[PDB]
Amino acid sequence: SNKINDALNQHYKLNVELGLVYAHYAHVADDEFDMPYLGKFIQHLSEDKLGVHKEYISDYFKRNGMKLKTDVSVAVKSIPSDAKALIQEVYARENEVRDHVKAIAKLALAEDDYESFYFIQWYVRDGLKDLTEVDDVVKLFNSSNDKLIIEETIKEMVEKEESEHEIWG
Amino acid sequence: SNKINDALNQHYKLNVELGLVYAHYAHVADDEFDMPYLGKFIQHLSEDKLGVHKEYISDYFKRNGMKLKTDVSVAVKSIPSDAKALIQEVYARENEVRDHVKAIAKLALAEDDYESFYFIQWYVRDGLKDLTEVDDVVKLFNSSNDKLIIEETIKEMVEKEESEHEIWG
Amino acid sequence: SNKINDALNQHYKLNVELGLVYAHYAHVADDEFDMPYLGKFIQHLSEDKLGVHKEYISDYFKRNGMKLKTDVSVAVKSIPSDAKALIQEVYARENEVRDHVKAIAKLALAEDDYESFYFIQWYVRDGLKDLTEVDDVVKLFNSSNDKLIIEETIKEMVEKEESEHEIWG
Amino acid sequence: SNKINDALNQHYKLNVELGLVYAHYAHVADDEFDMPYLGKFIQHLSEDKLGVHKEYISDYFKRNGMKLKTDVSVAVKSIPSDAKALIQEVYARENEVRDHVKAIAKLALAEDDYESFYFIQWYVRDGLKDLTEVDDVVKLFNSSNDKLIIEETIKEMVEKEESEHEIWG
Amino acid sequence: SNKINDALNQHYKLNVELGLVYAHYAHVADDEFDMPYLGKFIQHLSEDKLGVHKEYISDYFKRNGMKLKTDVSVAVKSIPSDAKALIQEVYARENEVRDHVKAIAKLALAEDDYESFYFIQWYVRDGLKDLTEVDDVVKLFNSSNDKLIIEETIKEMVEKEESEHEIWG
Amino acid sequence: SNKINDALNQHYKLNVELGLVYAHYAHVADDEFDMPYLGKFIQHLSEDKLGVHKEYISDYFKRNGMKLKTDVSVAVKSIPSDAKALIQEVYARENEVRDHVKAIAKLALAEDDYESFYFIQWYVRDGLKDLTEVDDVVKLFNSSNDKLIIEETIKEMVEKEESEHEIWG
Ligand SMILES: [Cl-]
Ligand SMILES: [Cl-]
Ligand SMILES: [Cl-]
Ligand SMILES: [Cl-]
Ligand SMILES: [Cl-]
Ligand SMILES: [Cl-]
Ligand SMILES: [Cl-]
Ligand SMILES: [Cl-]
Ligand SMILES: [Cl-]
Ligand SMILES: [Cl-]
Ligand SMILES: [Cl-]
Ligand SMILES: [Cl-]
Ligand SMILES: [Cl-]
Ligand SMILES: [Cl-]
Ligand SMILES: [Cl-]
Ligand SMILES: [Cl-]
Ligand SMILES: [Cl-]
Ligand SMILES: [Cl-]
Ligand SMILES: [Cl-]
Ligand SMILES: [Cl-]
Ligand SMILES: [Cl-]
Ligand SMILES: [Cl-]
Ligand SMILES: [Cl-]
Ligand SMILES: [Cl-]
Ligand SMILES: [Cl-]
Ligand SMILES: [Cl-]
Ligand SMILES: [Cl-]
Ligand SMILES: [Cl-]
Ligand SMILES: [Cl-]
Ligand SMILES: [Cl-]
Ligand SMILES: [Fe+3]
Ligand SMILES: [Fe+3]
Ligand SMILES: [Fe+3]
Ligand SMILES: [Fe+3]
Ligand SMILES: [Fe+3]
Ligand SMILES: [Fe+3]
Ligand SMILES: [Fe+3]
Ligand SMILES: [Fe+3]
Ligand SMILES: [Fe+3]
Ligand SMILES: [Fe+3]
Ligand SMILES: [Fe+3]
Ligand SMILES: [Fe+3]
Ligand SMILES: [Fe+3]
Ligand SMILES: [Fe+3]
Ligand SMILES: [Fe+3]
Ligand SMILES: [Fe+3]
Ligand SMILES: [Fe+3]
Ligand SMILES: [Fe+3]
Ligand SMILES: [Fe+3]
Ligand SMILES: [Fe+3]
Ligand SMILES: [Fe+3]
Ligand SMILES: [Fe+3]
Ligand SMILES: [Fe+3]
Ligand SMILES: [Fe+3]
Ligand SMILES: [Fe+3]
Ligand SMILES: [Fe+3]
Ligand SMILES: [Fe+3]
Ligand SMILES: [Fe+3]
Ligand SMILES: [Fe+3]
Ligand SMILES: [Fe+3]
Ligand SMILES: [Fe+3]
Ligand SMILES: [Fe+3]
Ligand SMILES: [Fe+3]
Ligand SMILES: [Fe+3]
Ligand SMILES: [Fe+3]
Ligand SMILES: [Fe+3]
Ligand SMILES: [Mg+2]
Ligand SMILES: [Mg+2]
Ligand SMILES: [Mg+2]
Ligand SMILES: [Mg+2]
Ligand SMILES: [Mg+2]
Ligand SMILES: [Mg+2]
Repeated sequence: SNKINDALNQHYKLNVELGLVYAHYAHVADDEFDMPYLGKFIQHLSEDKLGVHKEYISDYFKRNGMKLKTDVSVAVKSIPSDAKALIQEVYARENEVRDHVKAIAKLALAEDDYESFYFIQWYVRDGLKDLTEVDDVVKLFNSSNDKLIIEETIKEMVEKEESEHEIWG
Repeated sequence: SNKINDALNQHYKLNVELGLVYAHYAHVADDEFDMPYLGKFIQHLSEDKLGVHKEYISDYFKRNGMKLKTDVSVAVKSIPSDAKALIQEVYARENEVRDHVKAIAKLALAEDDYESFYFIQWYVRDGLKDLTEVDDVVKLFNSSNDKLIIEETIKEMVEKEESEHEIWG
Repeated sequence: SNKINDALNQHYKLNVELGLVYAHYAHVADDEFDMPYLGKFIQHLSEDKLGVHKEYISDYFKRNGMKLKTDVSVAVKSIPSDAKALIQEVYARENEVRDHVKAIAKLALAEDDYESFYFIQWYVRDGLKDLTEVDDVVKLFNSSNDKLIIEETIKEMVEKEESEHEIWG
Repeated sequence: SNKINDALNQHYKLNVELGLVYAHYAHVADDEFDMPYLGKFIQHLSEDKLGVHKEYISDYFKRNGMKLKTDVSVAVKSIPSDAKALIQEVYARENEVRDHVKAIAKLALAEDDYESFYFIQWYVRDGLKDLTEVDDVVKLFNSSNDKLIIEETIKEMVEKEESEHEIWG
Repeated sequence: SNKINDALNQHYKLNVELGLVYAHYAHVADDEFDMPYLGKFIQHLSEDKLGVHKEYISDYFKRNGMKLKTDVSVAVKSIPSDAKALIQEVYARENEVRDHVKAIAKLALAEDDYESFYFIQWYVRDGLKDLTEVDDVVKLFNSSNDKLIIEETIKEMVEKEESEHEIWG
Repeated sequence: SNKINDALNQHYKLNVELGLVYAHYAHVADDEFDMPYLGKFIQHLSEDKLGVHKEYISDYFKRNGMKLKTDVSVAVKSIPSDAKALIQEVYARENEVRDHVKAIAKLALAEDDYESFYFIQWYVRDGLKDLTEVDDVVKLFNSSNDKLIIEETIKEMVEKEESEHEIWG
């Protein structure tokens, strides 16, 4: 499917640009908001988008004959005003990821592309996983007014040896 | 120095875009040229550019008050015709990296920015290191006409537990 | 160079007197401000100034024929009003350290004293390292109003098995 | 007792200035007299004066409400002519330490300050310990005319895993 | 830079010829002056000059396109009269090494050859290291008139598991 | 024997100059012929000539009263045209080594210098050993036209834990 090749190239592009924006947001979290642990959490998110998220698509393309396209433009011209808004912006991006992944799964079924529907199940699962982790961080800013209390809870999230849920892990 | 902040933001941008181009080149090396080990070598190069190469600058900026800028545009519209030309293109990019790094070191001395001159020594050293590794791969294509013989030599380069030279490591 | 011998004797004197002031500030942090961990952080800073910071210069002088001078006068006649101001005063001293080190590196190049320029690279690097650690402590007082929350974060900074950055470590 | 607070602040000052003079003497022992082991012995003495000797007083002050004062002036304007005289000068300083400590113990009893008399017992003991170690080094210069023979004996003193006397250790 | 290529080929030649002279001096130290440990110390110096000192330049040349030249002439026609003069001659050669290295660092900056300035920092550091070790041996001959006492001290220097100084190591 | 002293000083000179030429040839093998493993094989040969080959003679001279002479002149003005010719030139030098060693053994018997005949047996044995290793490398260039196939076989020769023949080892 050229439709599937296109939607998956779009998703590759979305994960690259997300990764670069999060790298910037990670820098701002520490450097401007004095929240280094919030920065590491977002930095880890950035390396996931620029890592397996994009690399699994290129690996898939090499298996099935689809064409990879690298066409990337992103610029960070405005920054959220504080840390809560920063992680709220992260949340909004991840929510849009779940929607685009939903379109790809729907399209693979429309095309009877059962290899692509299999492949996208990983991204269906991770769409909810990543959103859960970010939402666990959003809740902190409404559970405490002390930025060092929040930082301590993020520290444990980031340093947790993360044992993986039977379904969503 | 705003000059130094600018040159270093330029270098951050160069390492991001290099990283993305190499990720594409890595895919093409395996998928089009049937050279998976050439792909892993270039993939490792890609993750270095998108990893410590960019992250050390953002770390530096957070230490010294310089501003980070994320403004990235790159698109891979043409691909080299064969594997030799691919790694020759990689070589040319790395050679231009050494020139830009040279300008930054010269500028830091002009500015009496001895912290920036210290910081850039890492990139002066890695400029020659990375170029050496790529040149060791370029030489292979003129030492053999058998693409599987070359692949075997790249395999050992990539899988080498790389012990680091006292000066250039 | 007598210029270099003089600037380095000045720096030796600055590190001695800094060390003694920080020893006093460490005492005041616990004894007056009830922040024992802030005290240990500043005490560790004090022992670095009176330790390798001064001892590396005397070691250098013994290698190259320069004369060591011990001429030290310092008295702590006024104390900052609270803990935030205390660590802000520490910060200001460290910022002045970076400036004096910059003058020495500039002077060594002016003199073509490449041994002294090599020697001072350590102090160029540590100038930014020490300032980073102190600034990580300054930020705490504006991230929380609870002095025991701050103390807990300083406790982890001090007790961290500090793995050292590839460039600034 | 303000008398005790004063005498102990005086002793703090004496240990700081002693420490700095010994650091200079350690440098001169190696650099001028070619006796690096004599230097390490004196350097170790210097770090004891600037270490537990001063830090125990500041720790005591924080426990009992006494005020710490940092008022330090010392300059090394003349150097002994040879190594024997150097360690003889060290000896004379340590002998004066024992006298000042004796005055403090006598004063604490006069004041019925039994906490201060307890505290000073450490310094009564170390006064004789330190003097013994220095005197063991003074004797060497009258037991041999060969500076390398002396250096070898000091080397073992410094490198001895020093097991501590039941009373004076 | 052809200037840099030339100065570095000159330095390669200097290290080769130094190495061969020290090999002769090592032989004379044992065979004529009955100082086998002085011989091993000088022999170790010889193998450093003919080892990493020359090999790092050839390694550098292979990285950057500079030409290696092997043009070597040296003959040992006169021998110092005794051991003190022998190690004094060694000292004089090492002092001239520091001067030639200084010229190369100055030249690399003049040329904006920041790779060559990086490369030469190793030789700036080792220039002072090697001179320190030799000077520690020169001092022995003026600290004792007994050639076996001196030999014992050199023995420990040579057999020392040499832990390396943070700056000069 | 002055004859033996002379022939052995000649051999010392031959091993020094051979060592320096091989160091150059090792550089050229990698840098010009893209054969780094050929370079390491020749580099190892170079360090043997400048190592035990010369050092055993100086050790012998110190035992028996013979005079050591260091008189060395060598310059590499022409380089072989390709790798095969390079290792063929190495072979020719080693073959001449066997002839000079033969003259020394013959001379020691003529002189009834049975200590020198004993000493030279090592060099009689190593003369054939070294020639065998080099000849095993010469044969490769006539067994394959692929320079990377040859390099792989040299790699194993160099990395072989070389267990030593009962006679020639
Ligand atoms: Cl834009
Ligand atoms: Cl934006
Ligand atoms: Cl904030
Ligand atoms: Cl659809
Ligand atoms: Cl899955
Ligand atoms: Cl475009
Ligand atoms: Cl393109
Ligand atoms: Cl191809
Ligand atoms: Cl410039
Ligand atoms: Cl580095
Ligand atoms: Cl005053
Ligand atoms: Cl003050
Ligand atoms: Cl406070
Ligand atoms: Cl200046
Ligand atoms: Cl450093
Ligand atoms: Cl004065
Ligand atoms: Cl004085
Ligand atoms: Cl003396
Ligand atoms: Cl009294
Ligand atoms: Cl006690
Ligand atoms: Cl001559
Ligand atoms: Cl001569
Ligand atoms: Cl002698
Ligand atoms: Cl110049
Ligand atoms: Cl170094
Ligand atoms: Cl010639
Ligand atoms: Cl020739
Ligand atoms: Cl060839
Ligand atoms: Cl004969
Ligand atoms: Cl044998
Ligand atoms: Fe397609
Ligand atoms: Fe970051
Ligand atoms: Fe994760
Ligand atoms: Fe394809
Ligand atoms: Fe808000
Ligand atoms: Fe994920
Ligand atoms: Fe700026
Ligand atoms: Fe890939
Ligand atoms: Fe790498
Ligand atoms: Fe900033
Ligand atoms: Fe081609
Ligand atoms: Fe790199
Ligand atoms: Fe001076
Ligand atoms: Fe304290
Ligand atoms: Fe520290
Ligand atoms: Fe001096
Ligand atoms: Fe305040
Ligand atoms: Fe420090
Ligand atoms: Fe009081
Ligand atoms: Fe010292
Ligand atoms: Fe002690
Ligand atoms: Fe108090
Ligand atoms: Fe005297
Ligand atoms: Fe003591
Ligand atoms: Fe050249
Ligand atoms: Fe020898
Ligand atoms: Fe050494
Ligand atoms: Fe070349
Ligand atoms: Fe003499
Ligand atoms: Fe060295
Ligand atoms: Fe003879
Ligand atoms: Fe080499
Ligand atoms: Fe061998
Ligand atoms: Fe002799
Ligand atoms: Fe040929
Ligand atoms: Fe051999
Ligand atoms: Mg259907
Ligand atoms: Mg200038
Ligand atoms: Mg100048
Ligand atoms: Mg009474
Ligand atoms: Mg200039
Ligand atoms: Mg006969």
